[PDB]
Amino acid sequence: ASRILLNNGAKMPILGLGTWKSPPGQVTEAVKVAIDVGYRHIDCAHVYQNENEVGVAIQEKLREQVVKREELFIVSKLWCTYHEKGLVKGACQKTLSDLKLDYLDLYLIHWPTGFKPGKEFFPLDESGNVVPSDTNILDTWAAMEELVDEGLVKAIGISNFNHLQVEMILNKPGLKYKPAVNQIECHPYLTQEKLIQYCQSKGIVVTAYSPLGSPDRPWAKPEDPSLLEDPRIKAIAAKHNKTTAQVLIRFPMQRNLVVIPKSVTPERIAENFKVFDFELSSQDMTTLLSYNRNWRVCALLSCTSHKDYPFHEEF
Ligand SMILES: NC(=O)c1ccc[n+]([C@@H]2O[C@H](COP(=O)([O-])OP(=O)(O)OC[C@H]3O[C@@H](n4cnc5c(N)ncnc54)[C@H](OP(=O)(O)O)[C@@H]3O)[C@@H](O)[C@H]2O)c1
Ligand SMILES: O=C(O)Cc1nn(Cc2nc3cc(C(F)(F)F)ccc3s2)c(=O)c2ccccc12
Repeated sequence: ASRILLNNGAKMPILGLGTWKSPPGQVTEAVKVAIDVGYRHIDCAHVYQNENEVGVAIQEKLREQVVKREELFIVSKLWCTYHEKGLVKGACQKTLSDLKLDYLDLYLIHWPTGFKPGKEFFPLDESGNVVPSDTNILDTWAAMEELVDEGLVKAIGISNFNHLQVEMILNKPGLKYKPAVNQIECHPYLTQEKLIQYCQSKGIVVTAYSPLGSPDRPWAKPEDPSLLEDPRIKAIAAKHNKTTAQVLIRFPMQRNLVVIPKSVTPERIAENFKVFDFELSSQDMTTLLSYNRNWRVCALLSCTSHKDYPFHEEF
């Protein structure tokens, strides 16, 4: 099955195209190719600095009548410098304008941490610590609920929230809409059993990011583990006559997760979509689960003293 039912009553394609690090001169053609070969979900963010160009592709394929808007599922995220209640509508409308859309299917709080508002995405003090904003997750959430009530977004969610932060929203005084999705890092080196079961127990759909371990992350180091080159995963791929990436994409799919691998390579964009015609065994699943090492691609040191930093917590 190609889509999962969200708690807002809408259906979300379980495979999406990621766009973090997709160069602006290549992401328009990447998104056009993806839509041509089947993708119907694009994961976006203002902080990726490429929403305009993603938007050009979406709008051309709509104008070409390759797809109807209702068949697309477009996701973006509120960046950390816009957590203030007074900045949230603007930030969403900048994304909508850039994407050439009149609504988003899902809008996420990108990170639980608010940063000082300004031009800078990562405002730092002279010692390199991120500068927080005094905003809290619950007031930001109410601001997200208003976007639903204005028709600018069909669903709201969170990203990089730990289980205590998820629980804080769920127990928020006067909560009007539950989060639909929690988008978190997840792959065989960061399997997240604990956080995923909590979220699913609550009817919150989990989207797995960096499912290939983000080989193009700009801070990669030689000693870091490498999913795509792990002989153990390679062997599972060979047994199935599939690529390693294809195993790494199908793995979250069978955990009832949405997965959003990124590429700007047309061959890989296509390859990455060809994951609905095979199955990993239970044993494969448990074997891949066993590779966990609590290894994170995304956990920037300069943010670790923020009050709301999500990754000190066990969950
Ligand atoms: N919510 C958040 O905080 C958050 C954080 C991180 C990521 N995300 C989202 O999740 C998406 C996916 O994560 P990611 O970008 O970190 O990394 P990823 O999808 O794990 O890996 C992307 C890398 O894999 C390469 N690649 C793609 N398909 C391949 C294939 N079939 N074979 C071999 N290599 C392949 C890509 O190369 P080419 O592009 O050169 O083909 C790129 O270098 C992001 O782009 C973003 O949309 C969200
Ligand atoms: O953001 C993306 O989608 C990809 C992403 N990840 N990271 C690593 C990060 N680690 C964080 C940790 C916190 C924290 F909440 F933990 F404080 C807050 C914010 C961040 S950004 C980046 O530094 C980044 C920079 C530009 C564009 C995208 C990203």
